[PDB]
Amino acid sequence: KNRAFLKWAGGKYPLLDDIKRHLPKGECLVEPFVGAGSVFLNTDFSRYILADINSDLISLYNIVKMRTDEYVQAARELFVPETNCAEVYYQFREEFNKSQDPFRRAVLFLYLNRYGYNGLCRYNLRGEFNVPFGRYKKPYFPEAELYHFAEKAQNAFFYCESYADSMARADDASVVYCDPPYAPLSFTLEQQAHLAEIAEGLVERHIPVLISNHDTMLTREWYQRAKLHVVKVKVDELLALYKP
Amino acid sequence: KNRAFLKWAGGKYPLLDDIKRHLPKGECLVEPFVGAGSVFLNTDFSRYILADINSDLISLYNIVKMRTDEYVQAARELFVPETNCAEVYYQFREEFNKSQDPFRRAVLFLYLNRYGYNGLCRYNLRGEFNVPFGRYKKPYFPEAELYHFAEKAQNAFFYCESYADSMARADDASVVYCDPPYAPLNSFTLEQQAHLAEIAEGLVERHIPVLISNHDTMLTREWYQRAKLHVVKVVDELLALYKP
Amino acid sequence: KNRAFLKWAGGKYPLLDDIKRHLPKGECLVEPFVGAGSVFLNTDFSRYILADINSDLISLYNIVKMRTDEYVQAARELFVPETNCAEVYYQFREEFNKSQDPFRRAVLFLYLNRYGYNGLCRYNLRGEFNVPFGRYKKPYFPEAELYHFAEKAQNAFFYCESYADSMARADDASVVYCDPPYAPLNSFTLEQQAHLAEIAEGLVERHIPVLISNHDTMLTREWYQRAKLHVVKVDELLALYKP
Ligand SMILES: Nc1ncnc2c1ncn2[C@@H]1O[C@H](CN(CCc2c[nH]c3ccccc23)CC[C@H](N)C(=O)O)[C@@H](O)[C@H]1O
Ligand SMILES: Nc1ncnc2c1ncn2[C@@H]1O[C@H](CN(CCc2c[nH]c3ccccc23)CC[C@H](N)C(=O)O)[C@@H](O)[C@H]1O
Ligand SMILES: Nc1ncnc2c1ncn2[C@@H]1O[C@H](CN(CCc2c[nH]c3ccccc23)CC[C@H](N)C(=O)O)[C@@H](O)[C@H]1O
Repeated sequence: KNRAFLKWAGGKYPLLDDIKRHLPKGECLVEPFVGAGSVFLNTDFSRYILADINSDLISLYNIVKMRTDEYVQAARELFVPETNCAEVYYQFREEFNKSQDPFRRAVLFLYLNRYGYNGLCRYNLRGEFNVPFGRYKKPYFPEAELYHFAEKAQNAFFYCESYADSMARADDASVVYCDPPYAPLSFTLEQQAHLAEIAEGLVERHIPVLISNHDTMLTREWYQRAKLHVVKVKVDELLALYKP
Repeated sequence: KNRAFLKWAGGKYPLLDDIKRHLPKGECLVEPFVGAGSVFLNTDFSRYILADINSDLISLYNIVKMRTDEYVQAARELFVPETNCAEVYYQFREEFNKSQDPFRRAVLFLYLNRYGYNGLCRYNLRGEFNVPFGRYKKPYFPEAELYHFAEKAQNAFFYCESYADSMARADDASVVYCDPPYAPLNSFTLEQQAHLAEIAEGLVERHIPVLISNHDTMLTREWYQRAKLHVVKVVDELLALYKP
Repeated sequence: KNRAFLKWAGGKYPLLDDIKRHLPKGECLVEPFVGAGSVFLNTDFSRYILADINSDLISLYNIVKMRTDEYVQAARELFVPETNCAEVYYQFREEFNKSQDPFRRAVLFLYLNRYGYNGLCRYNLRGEFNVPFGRYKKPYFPEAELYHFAEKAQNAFFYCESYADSMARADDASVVYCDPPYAPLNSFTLEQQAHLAEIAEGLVERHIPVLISNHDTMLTREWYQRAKLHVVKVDELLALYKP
């Protein structure tokens, strides 16, 4: 059970067990929607292509991979409890939105993930990071998980681009896994259907794919050519396998 | 208690009785929203005017009335093991959507209702039927219900018109039951919901008795303010009686 | 707990204790959203300034303060049992909408609050009172609560005004308590929500304390970010601006 250094108070590491059963095997894993990394951190492919639209995330991750120690040392400073209050939370948020420094930004970013309302990552229309304070007991600085990430990252490349572009990188030796933002009970319905159409194209070329989403009509409509598996846990959750 | 041969799931049979209790006696029963026909099939009127805006439904019903065996024989062929899978379902759905033959359509329509998600009936903006494959196994061919429907049908006419047309056909020996699409907590608007109440008013003014069912709601209470109201538990169902 | 003569979407007074726990003290309490009065009616301030945009609410309250006995006599008539059917509710609703006499309108307003569905107060687009018949067994004529409200109104002013004007009457002796329409999970817009917190900030700077209640959500912690925050059992939030 390997933890992500970033919180997703989605709390979405239970699926992992069913994800791993259903996920085929291969040399490379492409993740067009990497987010916090849990699939990557709990699998053993020999390489990884890891992609996301969020350039803060990708920048952060290149920095953890290539500037490990300087980063880890710099970031821990920010976990002393002088910083566990609103006034300095709001102080850091502003610095972040003002900053032009990739490194300092990555550093503060981890703070806002951890002291932030629900570990949410959101932006306003103006592009400013938008989430408020979370008033959590005492946040844990994820030192161990940082080093794990960085070690495992030596077999990964990270890109900042949209699912369609990362999905074109896949090859006969690849396997794609997709965790798009969830279906209804910003990421449009036409994009959700475009993702399935791209997955259909990749089986025709012998490249396996597996997608996660909620269980709904919409979801079953888009994934109609996949083997479906329903997963229990708070409505159910679907996993759509496209196998050759 | 006789079952409909069309499954519905929502409004699935469960408050008949409460309707029977309040539904006045008469020579003829007018239903402007037959839908699946449950009331019609659990009621002993001398005759029936049964209507609905869904042209595929009314055509299926006419066919079942006039070609009973040719129909049961043909529809049975689709309720074998071979067909209980996504692959064939999307095949049948596309055939339906392309077909111009009423008989074949009406055969496929019943398959579609029993194998599709929740037995919904739904169309996209091009008028294509667009419910996806349903989850359950264990297909049931409704032979008995189909024959009972045909028998009962010799005392009915089926029209494909909208509520105001079919309600105008009611007379002094007639009784109207309305099961409009539900009120909220393409489709059937608020103006029509209030419209249906007026016609109902017109009708009792003429000594024709009308019964309407719906949700118990602020909005529902406002529209049916001139009926005697009855609340029934299972949210809450309202029944509104306009007695002369 | 002293009860309100009006039903407030069948008000439960669930926050009363905590509002009182956190509400600072002063000579005067300013309520920019009085609604039904529960905070007014459960506190011991030397003066109150009480305001709402709803003009039927404010006209009623002034009548109950000024012409008490005449009010209760005229209103009690509408609670006899001959009055508790749909035919009469709709006749009275119609009469209310067509009336131009404020006193008659206030008498009909209480009948509607007590005989109408879930005791809502709502208007359609023509500005007519919109709520249907609630069909209750036996509504309770709130005579005691009426008299209680009038005694207490003797130390109160009522204003028909939006939150920004009521809030600018506060002074260094005042305490301001805000119960705006709830944040999401016609309308009072989100611009207004942020606007209110920003007026709050202006006041705590001039040394006047302010306390705001709303649902606890992402948007409301953003809006009240310079307040001290108390959570309460969705969840409920009180925001306190302390000097
Ligand atoms: N068009 C896109 N192409 C590729 N990635 C995209 C696209 N649009 C949105 N995304 C990304 O997809 C990722 C979504 N992930 C968001 C996870 C997340 C929550 N808090 C976080 C903090 C940091 C990083 C990730 C998360 C997956 C969401 C989850 N699967 C869900 O089902 O709701 C985000 O990082 C988005 O940036
Ligand atoms: N203007 C209209 N005039 C007549 N009928 C109308 C009109 N508008 C809609 N309808 C029909 O009204 C019937 C609706 N009824 C539903 C029937 C139905 C749902 N799924 C089905 C599957 C097969 C057959 C019938 C149904 C009302 C159901 C319930 N009260 C609800 O709101 O869920 C449908 O058959 C529609 O076709
Ligand atoms: N812009 C405004 N300025 C001042 N007051 C306003 C403004 N906008 C709305 N209001 C008033 O704010 C009050 C709202 N309150 C509810 C109204 C109410 C309850 N019982 C009643 C009986 C009669 C009339 C109104 C109420 C409290 C808000 C609560 N948290 C909720 O969302 O349910 C009403 O009196 C409104 O008229």
